[PDB]
Amino acid sequence: MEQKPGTLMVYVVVGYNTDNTVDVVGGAQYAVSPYLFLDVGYGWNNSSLNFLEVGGGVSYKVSPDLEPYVKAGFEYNTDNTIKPTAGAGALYRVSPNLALMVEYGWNSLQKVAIGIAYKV
Repeated sequence: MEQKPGTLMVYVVVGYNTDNTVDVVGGAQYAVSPYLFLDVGYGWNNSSLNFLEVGGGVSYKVSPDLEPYVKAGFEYNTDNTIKPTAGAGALYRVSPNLALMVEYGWNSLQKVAIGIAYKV
């Protein structure tokens, strides 16, 4: 199955990086086509480092319960640094309004992030 183009979802996730830092990221994923989506988000890392994240990827629905996705983008850090990031995750629908979000991502720095995705 496909995405519904125009679907807007606000998400909030907590990510645990391999360097023993922790991110909290709030943002949105907007499906622009049946399989592509844009991703924007503002994140905070517990090493005192805010970043603006912009990117996107591919996503489809295996079932009404599972929606895998792969994504890549860039994190515009508050150290005036720009770093590339990619992710691989899925959304597990738990209500018509809500979904559980899990994502494995890499930046030689890897992270696991869990959170929720609210469909607006």
